[PDB]
Amino acid sequence: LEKLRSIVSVGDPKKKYTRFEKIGQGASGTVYTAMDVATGQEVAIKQMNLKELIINEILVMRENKNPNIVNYLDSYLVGDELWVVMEYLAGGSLTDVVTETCMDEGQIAAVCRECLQALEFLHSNQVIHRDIKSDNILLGMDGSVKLTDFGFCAQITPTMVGTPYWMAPEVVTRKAYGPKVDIWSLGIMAIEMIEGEPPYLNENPLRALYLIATNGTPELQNPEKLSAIFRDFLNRCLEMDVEKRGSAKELLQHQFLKIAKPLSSLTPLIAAAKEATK
Ligand SMILES: CCN1c2ccc(F)cc2N=C(N2CCN(C)CC2)c2cc(Cl)ccc21
Repeated sequence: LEKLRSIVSVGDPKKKYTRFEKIGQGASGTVYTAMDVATGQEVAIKQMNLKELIINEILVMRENKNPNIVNYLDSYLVGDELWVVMEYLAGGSLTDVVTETCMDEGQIAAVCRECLQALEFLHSNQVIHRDIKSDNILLGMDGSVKLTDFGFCAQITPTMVGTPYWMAPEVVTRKAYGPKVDIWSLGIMAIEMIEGEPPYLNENPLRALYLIATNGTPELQNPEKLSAIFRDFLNRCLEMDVEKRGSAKELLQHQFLKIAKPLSSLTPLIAAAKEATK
């Protein structure tokens, strides 16, 4: 308990941050967006009701930073609650983009490369995300990409966790968590970028679990519309055999990512997808 108090930041976050807006809530905690009073920068704040495992989870994010994730900024202990302050991007989510606009292969390759760089970083720190999906991809107006975990699924490698439509078959059937489940989920997110939705989204989420466990590798609606290079990338993300499925490091070398357009190419999609607060 004393070590946890020594690692956390000094101060009252109720005074250091303002304009709190709840953006998510679950069994594990609550997510807010807030304004850093001193810097004028918009941040994201997780509030979790609480110990040596918490110490390790805090230390790994305080000591390790990467441009493609929302980075740890501070943490506070308020009674029995731990508050973790992190970066935030206000342009929108990849969900907004795929539901409202149509991305071309160059824009998909740009997003895939940024997400894989975030995954390579997390996996190199023995962290598995377990909840990769467009909802967890935040976008800046300039097209910058940051991965979030607003469903509280990520953890340092030590129950069924994740969002059913994006879950790997080995997670559904035997909870075999490992870095490759994030690669599968990235392949499902690439299908969102092509088709607007993950496979089976018209079904209820529990029925989706049975379809994933039985079908395995999902099929595309119109595969002939895609380049052979993009089809190969998707095959490597969605391999049934975990050993054959690409790692984030291996997929960063894929020819598909070599057609990536600059991130600035995303700005018109982000602007069109954005629904202004009335
Ligand atoms: C807020 C930062 N953060 C994170 C961002 C973004 C993301 F999607 C997952 C993250 N989770 C990280 N870990 C550790 C913390 N515990 C609670 C969850 C798993 C993490 C790891 C590392 Cl090496 C660096 C940053 C991380």
